[PDB]
Amino acid sequence: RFLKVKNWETDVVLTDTLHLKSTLETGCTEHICMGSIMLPSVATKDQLFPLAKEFLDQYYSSIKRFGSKAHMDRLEEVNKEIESTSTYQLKDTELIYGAKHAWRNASRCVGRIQWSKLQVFDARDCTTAHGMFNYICNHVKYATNKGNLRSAITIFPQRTDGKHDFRVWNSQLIRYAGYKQPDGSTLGDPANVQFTEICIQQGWKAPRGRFDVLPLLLQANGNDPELFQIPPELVLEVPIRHPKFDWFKDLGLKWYGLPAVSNMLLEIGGLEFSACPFSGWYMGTEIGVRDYCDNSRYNILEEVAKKMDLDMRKTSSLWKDQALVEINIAVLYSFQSDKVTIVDHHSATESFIKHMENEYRCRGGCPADWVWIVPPMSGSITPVFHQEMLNYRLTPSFEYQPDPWNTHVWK
Amino acid sequence: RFLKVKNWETDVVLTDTLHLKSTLETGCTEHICMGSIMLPSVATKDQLFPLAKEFLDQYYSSIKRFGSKAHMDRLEEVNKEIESTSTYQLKDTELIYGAKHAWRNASRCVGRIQWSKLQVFDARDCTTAHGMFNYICNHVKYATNKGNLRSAITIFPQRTDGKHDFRVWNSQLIRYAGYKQPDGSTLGDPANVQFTEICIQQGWKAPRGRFDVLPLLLQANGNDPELFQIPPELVLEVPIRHPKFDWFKDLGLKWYGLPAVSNMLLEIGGLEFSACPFSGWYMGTEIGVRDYCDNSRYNILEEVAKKMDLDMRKTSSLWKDQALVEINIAVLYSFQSDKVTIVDHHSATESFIKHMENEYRCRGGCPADWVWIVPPMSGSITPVFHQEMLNYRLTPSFEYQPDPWNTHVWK
Ligand code: HEM
Ligand code: HEM
Ligand SMILES: Cc1cc(N)nc(CCCN2CCN(C)CC2)c1
Ligand SMILES: Cc1cc(N)nc(CCCN2CCN(C)CC2)c1
Ligand SMILES: C[C@H](O)[C@H](O)[C@H]1CNc2nc(N)[nH]c(=O)c2N1
Ligand SMILES: C[C@H](O)[C@H](O)[C@H]1CNc2nc(N)[nH]c(=O)c2N1
Ligand SMILES: [Zn+2]
Repeated sequence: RFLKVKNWETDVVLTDTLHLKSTLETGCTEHICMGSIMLPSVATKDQLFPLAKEFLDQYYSSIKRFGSKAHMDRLEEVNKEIESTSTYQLKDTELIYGAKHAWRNASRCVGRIQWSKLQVFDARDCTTAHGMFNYICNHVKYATNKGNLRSAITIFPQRTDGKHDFRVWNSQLIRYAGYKQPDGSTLGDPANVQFTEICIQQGWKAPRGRFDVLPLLLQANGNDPELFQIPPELVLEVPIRHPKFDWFKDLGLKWYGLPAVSNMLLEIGGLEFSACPFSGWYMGTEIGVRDYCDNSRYNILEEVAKKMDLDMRKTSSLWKDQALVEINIAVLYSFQSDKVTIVDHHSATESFIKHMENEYRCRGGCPADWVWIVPPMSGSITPVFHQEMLNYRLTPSFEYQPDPWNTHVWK
Repeated sequence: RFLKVKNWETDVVLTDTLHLKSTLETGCTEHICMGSIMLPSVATKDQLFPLAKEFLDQYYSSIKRFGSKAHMDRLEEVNKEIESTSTYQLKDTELIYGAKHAWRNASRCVGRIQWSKLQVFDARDCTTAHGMFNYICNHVKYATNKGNLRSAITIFPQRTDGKHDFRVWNSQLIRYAGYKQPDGSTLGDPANVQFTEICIQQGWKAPRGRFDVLPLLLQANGNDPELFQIPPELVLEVPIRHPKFDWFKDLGLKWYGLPAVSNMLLEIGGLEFSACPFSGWYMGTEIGVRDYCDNSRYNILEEVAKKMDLDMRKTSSLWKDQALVEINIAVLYSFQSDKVTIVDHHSATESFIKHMENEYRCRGGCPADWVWIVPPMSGSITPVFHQEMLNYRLTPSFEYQPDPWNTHVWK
C-alpha cells in the first residue's frame, strides 16, 4: 500500500505513496502484466463534477489555499455551471496548472524534469481552421526561439458534444512525407505514407522528395479539415554531419529541430481537449536510432555500414551496433554545432533520475514507464535501466485518441 | 479474455489464450504495473494435491493420454502417497517433463527456443556435500562438451520439512571472486564481494587476483555447507581479444564459458527443489555489456575508451556507446575463434521471435518479460523491442529464493 522502488546500481530506495491517488486503470491484472503493450484499452454531467472537484481540490491545494472560501466558491461556481450547461470552463490559471501536470504525469516521458517551465498558449477562442494555422504558426515560432528551443503547448477549444471536435490531423506539426514507389520501396518517411496520401486526396501537391515537410491538416469545430503550408522560414532544420567522417555529409541527411506532438488528447478536470499540440526538444536517440534506423522508417544502417567499410556478412560482427553509434554521435554534433537544443540519452536519463528523486520527496512518487523511459540503444549503461519504476495513471493527463480520419463524418 | 499482442515492426498479431492457465500472481494490479520491479513479492498436503493433479493432468495430456486409466491410477497413486507421506515423489519421466517446462515457462529467458533439448540429471539420491560436488562436476563436464556447450540441469533432493534443504550457496557454479581493497576499490567481480568473504570465513584461501574462480559452497540436507574446488581442467575460459585492435589483448580480459545458475528454486507439481543448478550458453551481451560495463561490476568502459583515443570530456561524444560496441565484438569473436558456444543478441532475439510464433501456434501463447528479453544495448535494432509481450506465471517454474546464509541455522 506504500510501495518501494529500488535502484540496483546505487542501492537507493524510494517509497511511493503517490500511487494511492491513482485513478485510471493500467491494463494489468493480478494475473497478467501488459506493461509492454503499446496502446492498452461523450461525457455526461454525472461524471463531470467528481472529476472537476478532484481537480480543483488539488489545484487549490497547490497554491496553499486548500478548502478556503475561494476554493468552496469555485467548487459551487463550477457545480452550478455543470448543472446549467452540462459542462464548464477552466480559469486561465487552472488551464496552465492542468497542462503542466498532464506533462508532469506523463509516465512515458523521460524529459519531465522540465515540466514546470511549460509555456501555455490559450487558443480556446479559436473558431476556424485558418485561426488554428495562425495559432500553430505562433506556437512554432515561439517554441523554436531560433534554436534555443522552449517547451510549449497550444490548447484549442474543448470537446463539447463530440461532432464538433477541433483536431490536428497530423501526428506532429512538422513531419517528413512518405511516398511509396512503383517498385514498392518508399521515399522519405515510411511512417507517414498514409497521411501523405490523405493530404494529396485533399489536394496537396507533393514535391515528392525525401525530407519534404508535410502541410498541416487542421479540423476546426467538426468541419472538414483544410491544408496549410507552414512558412518554411519557421521550420528550422539541421543537416547531419559527422565530426570525423567527412563522407557523412554526402549521406545528405537532415532533421527538423522541433518535436511537436499533435495527435493526443489533453484531459483536465474531466474536460477533453482534442487538439493540444505540445513541443519540447529532441533526445538524440529519437532521430538517430528510431527515425533513422528502424527497419520500417528511414532504414539507413544499410548505407552507413557500407561507407564505414564494415563486415556486413556475419550478424555477429555487430556492424549494425557500430554504425548505430556513429549515427547518433553525428545527430548530436550536428545539432550542437548549429546551436539547436538537444540532449543525449546519457544527460537526459541522468536528469530523469534526479527528477525522480525530487518527485518522491516533494510529491510521494513519480509514475514512470520503464519500457518507454529506457533509451533504444545502450540501455544498461544509462542509469534508468537499473532503476525500478512504478507505472500508474494520474490526472491531468495526455491520452491517445483515434486518428481523426477513421472517425469523422465527412462531406 | 483472449488477448492480442502486436509487433510494431512487422504488423504481425498473435492471439494469447495460454494466459488463461496462468496461476500465480504478477505483482501488478488494475491500478499499478510493477513489470520493472526486479523481485516482486513449508507446504502442506492440503495444497499439494491440487498442484500435483494440475501438473499430472498436463503431463498426461502431453503424451497423448489425457484422462486414461494410466492417468487415473497415477492420480490415485499420488493422492494416496500424499495422504500417507504428506508429500510424494515424481517419476523420472515427470521430472524431465517438469524441468523442461520450467524452462519453457521462464518469461525472462530469451533462449527458450531450446527448451525441449534440456539434459536432466537426476541427483535425488544424493545425501552429502561431497556427493553434490561429484554430481556438479559431472554436470560441468557434460554441459561444457569441450566448448560445444549443451544445456543441462542437475536436480538435488526436494525440500521435505524446511530445515533439511539442499543448497548451492553460489549464485552460479562458476563465478569470479570479488575483493575489496584497503583503498576501498574492488579487485575482480564486485558482485561477489560478499560471497567471496563467506568462503574465506568458511576457510577458503584466496589467490586474491582478478579472474579467480570461486570454490563451491555446497549444503546437503540442511547440514552446514562445505568448500570444494572445481578441477581447473573442468573450467573452460576464453581470453578476450579483438579482431582489429591488438592492444585489446593487453586488457587481459577473460570470461568463463559456462553460464550456470545455482541459486534458484525449481517448482514441479507443488514440490520444491531448492538446489537445481542449470546451464546453457551465453548471449554475448551478458558478458560484454553487464559483466564488463556495469558501473558496479568490472567497469571497463574507462580503460577501453582511453586506448581507443576517445573524446571522454563530453557526455555527448557517446564515447561510452562506442567503446561498448567494440567490447561486444571482441567477446563474440573471442568465443567463436575458440569454438566456444555463444550467440549474439541479434541472432538470439530473432530466434525468440520465431520461438514466440511457434508457441502461440501450438500452445496458445508464450509468457514473456519485455523488460528482461530486450538486450542491454542496441535495443530497438533487435526485433523483440517492437514485439508486444504478455507476462504471466505458468507452472512448472523457476523461482527466486532467499540467499541461504540469511536463513540457515548454523553451528
Ligand atoms: C523538453 C524536452 C522533452 C524531452 C527531452 C522529452 C523526451 C521524450 C521522449 C524520448 C519520449 C518518447 C517518445 C518516443 O519514443 O516516441 C517522450 C514522450 C512523451 N512526451 Fe516528452 N519530452 C520532452 C517534452 C515534452 C513536453 C513539453 C510534453 C507535454 C507538454 C511531453 C509529453 C510527452 C508525452 C505525453 C509523451 C509520451 C506519450 C507518447 O509519446 O506516446 N514531452 N518524451
Ligand atoms: C541455452 C541458451 C540460453 C540462453 C542463450 C539464455 C539466455 C538468457 C538471458 C540473456 C537471460 C537473462 C539473464 C540476465 O540478464 O541476468 C536468461 C535468464 C534466464 N534463463 Fe535463460 N538462457 C539459456 C538457457 C537457459 C536454461 C537451460 C535454463 C533453465 C533450465 C534457463 C533459465 C533461465 C531463467 C529461469 C532465467 C531468468 C531468471 C533469472 O535469471 O532471473 N536458461 N537467459
Ligand atoms: C513533446 C515531445 C518531445 C520529444 N522529445 N519527443 C516527443 C515524441 C513523442 C512520440 N509520440 C509517441 C509515438 N508516436 C508514434 C508518435 C508520437 C514529443
Ligand atoms: C542458464 C543461463 C544461461 C544464460 N545465458 N544466462 C543465465 C543468467 C541468469 C542470471 N540470473 C539472474 C540475475 N542474477 C543477478 C544472476 C542470475 C543463465
Ligand atoms: C530495474 C530493472 O528491473 C533491472 O535493472 C532489470 C532490467 N532488465 C534486466 N534485464 C536482464 N536481462 N537482466 C537484468 O538484470 C535486468 N535488470
Ligand atoms: C512493443 C513495445 O511496446 C514498443 O515497441 C515500444 C517499446 N518502447 C518504446 N519506447 C519509446 N520511447 N518509444 C517507443 O515507440 C517504444 N515502443
Ligand atoms: Zn504490469
